[PDB]
Amino acid sequence: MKTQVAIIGAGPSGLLLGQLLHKAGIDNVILERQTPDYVLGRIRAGVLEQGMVDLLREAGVDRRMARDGLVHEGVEIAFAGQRRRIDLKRLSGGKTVTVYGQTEVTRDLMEAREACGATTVYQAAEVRLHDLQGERPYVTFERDGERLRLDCDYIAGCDGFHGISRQSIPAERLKVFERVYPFGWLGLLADTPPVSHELIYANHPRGFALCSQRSATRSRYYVQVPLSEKVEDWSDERFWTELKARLPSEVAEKLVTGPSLEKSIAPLRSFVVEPMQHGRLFLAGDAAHIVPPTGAKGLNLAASDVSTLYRLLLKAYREGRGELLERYSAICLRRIWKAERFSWWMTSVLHRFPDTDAFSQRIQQTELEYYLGSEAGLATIAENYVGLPYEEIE
Amino acid sequence: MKTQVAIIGAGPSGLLLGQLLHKAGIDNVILERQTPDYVLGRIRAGVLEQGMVDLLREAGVDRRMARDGLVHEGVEIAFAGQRRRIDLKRLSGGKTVTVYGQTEVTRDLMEAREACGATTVYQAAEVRLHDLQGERPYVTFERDGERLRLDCDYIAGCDGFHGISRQSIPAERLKVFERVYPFGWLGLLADTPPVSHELIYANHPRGFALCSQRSATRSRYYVQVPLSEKVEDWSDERFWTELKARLPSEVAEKLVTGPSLEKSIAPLRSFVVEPMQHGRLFLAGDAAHIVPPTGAKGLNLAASDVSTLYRLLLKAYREGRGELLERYSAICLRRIWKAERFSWWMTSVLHRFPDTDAFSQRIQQTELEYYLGSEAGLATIAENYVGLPYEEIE
Ligand SMILES: Cc1cc2nc3c(=O)[nH]c(=O)nc-3n(C[C@H](O)[C@H](O)[C@H](O)COP(=O)(O)OP(=O)(O)OC[C@H]3O[C@@H](n4cnc5c(N)ncnc54)[C@H](O)[C@@H]3O)c2cc1C
Ligand SMILES: Cc1cc2nc3c(=O)[nH]c(=O)nc-3n(C[C@H](O)[C@H](O)[C@H](O)COP(=O)(O)OP(=O)(O)OC[C@H]3O[C@@H](n4cnc5c(N)ncnc54)[C@H](O)[C@@H]3O)c2cc1C
Repeated sequence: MKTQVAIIGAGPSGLLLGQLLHKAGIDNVILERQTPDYVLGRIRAGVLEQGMVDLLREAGVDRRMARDGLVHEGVEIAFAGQRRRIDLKRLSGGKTVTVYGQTEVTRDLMEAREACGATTVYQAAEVRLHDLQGERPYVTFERDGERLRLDCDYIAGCDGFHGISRQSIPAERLKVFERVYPFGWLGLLADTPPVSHELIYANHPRGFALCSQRSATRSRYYVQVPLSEKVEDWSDERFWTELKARLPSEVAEKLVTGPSLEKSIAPLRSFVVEPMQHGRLFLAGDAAHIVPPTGAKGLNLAASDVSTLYRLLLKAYREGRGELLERYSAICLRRIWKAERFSWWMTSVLHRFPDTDAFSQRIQQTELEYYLGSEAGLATIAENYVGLPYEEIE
Repeated sequence: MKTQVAIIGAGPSGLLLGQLLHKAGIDNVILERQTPDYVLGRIRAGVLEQGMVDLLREAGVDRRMARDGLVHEGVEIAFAGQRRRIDLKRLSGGKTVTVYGQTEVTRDLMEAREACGATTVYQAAEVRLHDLQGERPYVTFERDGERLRLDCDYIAGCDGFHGISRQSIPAERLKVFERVYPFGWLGLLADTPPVSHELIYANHPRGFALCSQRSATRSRYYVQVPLSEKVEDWSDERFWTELKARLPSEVAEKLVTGPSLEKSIAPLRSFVVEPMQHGRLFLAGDAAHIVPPTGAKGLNLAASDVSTLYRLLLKAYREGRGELLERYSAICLRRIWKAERFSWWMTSVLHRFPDTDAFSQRIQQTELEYYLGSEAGLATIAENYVGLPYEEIE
């Protein structure tokens, strides 16, 4: 087989890139290790930045989102028995965020891809990348036992943190920056109405808690738990009891509980690689960087990498300006580092760290008191939360 | 002897409090361990907040300052070979800071006190505090061998970090928060013209550097040095060479060097005690808290403690409202913690820490890039730098 752009991975990144590309007349093939069902089983993200919402519209896949997505103009932060609302819309100069689950976005993209008839090979086993610096790179994979070869001009690694693409770049050409946090997030999805019309991030002495949502009748809650925890040790009831213990009394009082549709523990980590490309290979999304969940930046940074890669590829194909692709990493990294700083900051002010001295606890509290009580402080959170602007290019 | 308010310490705090008090008709006696000459030999502070400038005017000791003080509308931060100016005046809504040395302020207050004829006992040896919870506390000291007793209604501990007042409060009644930094500031005072009309804080790979001033012909420079350093190991020439290596080329190029008038190493530390009072004893200034030099908050927080203590004492004496004094600590601590957070933040983004991993260095750089490039970010620095408002009281 032959194509123009080979895409490794059919998660949000790969699908969004493939859709934008297909629409502009640039053929592309997506190779995915798993089955459609497996991919669709991942809950993950719930909050989308306006930039992501616009990219979905550009890809022509925004019908269901415009109908079912919930637009939020603010978020709350609870600490020391007090709730403080950050008016995102007012403080950011009018931007908002949209709550629409990653499962839904992924479903929307998959349906859109099927209808247009673009190529997607699921269960593509043992993908290998070859001749990354040649003028003609290629991908080999196994489909039901037979090893097939796919020739292409460029390869976009949209295979997530454990993908093959980042591993295919000579380790010496890469610089890695990583921080592992001593805790994880225990999440629970339930078919119960959310306790509030807006999200509530809570810093409590017992640990972090977050009240989120997926729709008017589906909620997503999270509690900070140490890394030693096994999800089998958390019955639905133990979780609700713990959640309630971490929320302000008036919030825990009106919480509608129910059986879990899904429960899982996500460990927190920060990770960035520089550069994000090697030869004809370009990394995007979780393949190039991981941000802790706090602040909802992961899927949102993937979207900007994608927006940037798509536009550079368009220039290369439509305008014969292939030299612009050398700028990919420089452009992406500027936004990646600022979002990493934001997620890192949010995580550090909202969670309870293990070996914390009295001075640090007081500074943590004061950070909250300052940023939440100052108009300039509220504005730094707000502009960061809605998402910093995308870089123009050229 | 008998007085109304006994003040331990004749540094800025004690003198300013005594002056405000004397002027309002509240007798007070100041006891100081050292000689006037010794106190006057301490260089220290150079930057004053507007609140401090106003307090000096209220105390009627602002003639020389209004004449010789330099008003600054901005400060610069240099990092990664780029200088960025923070327009304090524009970004804070019109406030500025005033550069007038602590030595001068102290000299102005001492002269003002002498002229009014208020009591000041220098070389008051081995001061001890007694009956702090009684209705009649007293202070004993030694003057040329004889142990004398001073009776008073209240005692204000303005004796700095190593003073006797904080040590006189039963250790169990106090909560201490402290952070010691793994570096100090090597400062050099010279009769040379400053390299710039505004201060320049510089983050450089070799360590922190700061270009300050005292007048049109007197400069004050600082460089970060490890705690193992002895000032005798730093010749004037070694210092200038090191300073120049840390500044942007265009700044080091026009630097006028010269012999040191004073050289010394100040170790960095954060320290706060809660509460700041015990019975008839009230702590103010360095006796109650220490902030690292970064941000110029030390002498400025002492001024607000003083402003607060003076006004509460006025209420107690003039209005017979002695119960209001129980609010001293609560009022002071609100401002102290926010200033501590600011000094801590400045210190952490401008200095080079010893065991720093790649992720942290990049976050440090990104913190600078974000706050210095965002209007909301610049505003958080600016409003903090000029000094947060004083709490009203009652
Ligand atoms: C608890 C949680 C909450 C989050 N909340 C938010 C939020 O609200 N907002 C937000 O912005 N972000 C959030 N994120 C982050 C977001 O979910 C991720 O950044 C997003 O999944 C990245 O998409 P991706 O396509 O880059 O990678 P992935 O979603 O991981 O998909 C990569 C795909 O590549 C496939 N693949 C892997 N290896 C191979 C291979 N060898 N060959 C072929 N295919 C392969 C995988 O099977 C997978 O389907 C959250 C994440 C978590 C865990
Ligand atoms: C390098 C440096 C730079 C700084 N830069 C700035 C700046 O630009 N702006 C700013 O806001 N702050 C700055 N500070 C902080 C500022 O100098 C201090 O906060 C200030 O000195 C506090 O004054 P004070 O009167 O509370 O205490 P001190 O100045 O320490 O005076 C306390 C007095 O009490 C006396 N005393 C001590 N023990 C006894 C006793 N047992 N009996 C009687 N008397 C006693 C002492 O001799 C001393 O005279 C800086 C400090 C340093 C070290």
